[PDB]
Amino acid sequence: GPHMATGQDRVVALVDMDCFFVQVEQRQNPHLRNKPCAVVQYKSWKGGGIIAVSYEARAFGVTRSMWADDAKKLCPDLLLAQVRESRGKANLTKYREASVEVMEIMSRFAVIERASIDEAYVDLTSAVQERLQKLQGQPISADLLPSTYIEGLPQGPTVQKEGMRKQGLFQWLDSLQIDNLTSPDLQLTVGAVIVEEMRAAIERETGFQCSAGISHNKVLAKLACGLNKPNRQTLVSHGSVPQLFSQMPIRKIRSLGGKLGASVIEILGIEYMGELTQFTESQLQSHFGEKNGSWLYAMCRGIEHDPVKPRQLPKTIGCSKNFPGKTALATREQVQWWLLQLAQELEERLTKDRNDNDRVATQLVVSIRVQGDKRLSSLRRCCALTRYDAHKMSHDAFTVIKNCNTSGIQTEWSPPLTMLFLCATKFSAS
DNA sequence: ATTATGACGCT
DNA sequence: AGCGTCATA
Ligand SMILES: [Ca+2]
Ligand SMILES: [Mn+2]
Ligand SMILES: [Mn+2]
Repeated sequence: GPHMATGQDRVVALVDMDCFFVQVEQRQNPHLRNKPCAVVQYKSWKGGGIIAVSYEARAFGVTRSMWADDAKKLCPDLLLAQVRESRGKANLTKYREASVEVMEIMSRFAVIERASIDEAYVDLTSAVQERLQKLQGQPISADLLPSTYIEGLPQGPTVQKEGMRKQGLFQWLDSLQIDNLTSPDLQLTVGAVIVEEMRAAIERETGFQCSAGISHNKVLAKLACGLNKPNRQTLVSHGSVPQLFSQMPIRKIRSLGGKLGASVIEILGIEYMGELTQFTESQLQSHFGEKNGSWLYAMCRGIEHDPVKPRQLPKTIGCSKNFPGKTALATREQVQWWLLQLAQELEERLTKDRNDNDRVATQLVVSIRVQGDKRLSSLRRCCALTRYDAHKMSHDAFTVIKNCNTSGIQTEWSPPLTMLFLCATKFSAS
């Protein structure tokens, strides 16, 4: 009862850009705006691989991982933008730089955790406390929440989407106890006000639209964000969790989309997150381990303590290329030439990183895949990274992998290489 | 023949 | 350390 922790201590948001690489290309090229369009890498093989899709194109059934030739079968008027190619490979610099634009704006409001190229978590607990003091017990107007959905509302005793949104928001605001500076629901609401401001700032200063989730932890914030996309934000309260989770497939929760999630389903014979509540903590720990079990026991009740880490910059800088089917590398000079290409992009990114962010990478990680291996990586070896020089890094990379060549002939490489990967790690301040 | 990443857990 | 899992454009 009174000692039951409810995991309502924090206000956490997740902000995720809408169709991000597509918006970067649509900003650049006005002809692509408000059209079915997608972003593709490479072109020779089946028109290239789709990696981002506008909402207009999704309506035709176009998805990520689809070959553009196949996407065109669903959407004959689909417009395409190509990922840049440099040194023989896809180069994602434009999208990394656009990401920095957004992350720098978000950082003005609070400490952020960069979680991908297009999303960051925000711990708004302190910002909310500050804003609550400014508000002075004054009610929150619906006008301050013009793109916010309250999950689970409206309920109880109009037919268009925006109408429904306002109905739910009204019920929510009508219920709010604004006299209590410590009410979690009030704190979430003020959190949502700030995120409206954050999202307006991102759109004003970059042109990019985004969605967001506001809740008491990262998992719920992420889940909330996806509930009303694009260009909207969703508040998931603690109270909304039982109904929300009662029909929520387990795989939809972050970290449960893979083998662990499948094992939760199979071992326990359940389908929905809410069904987890009927197991003891020890029962869950017995099946899924101490850490996972405790996490599941709290998470199915809407509770999670994973902090928003203060980290705005990626921890590693990597360059990778696949060589599928017949393009697999079978000669030493092939292997060496491509290691050099990767190393040259890596040097360029590392040198920029050092100037921008006052740090230096100290370890070089080299990974390859061999033809036949089911695994994405076959072998991973590290060596020292002492100088930002591509010729040295590629020579060093070759040295640490050259023993994988089973071929009796030095000139030939066997089995052929279907992937190369260079990653700079272990940064130190500089 | 999705590809190019990037964080974190296990032993 | 090297490998595996899970994640996003
Ligand atoms: Ca996104
Ligand atoms: Mn994302
Ligand atoms: Mn996505």
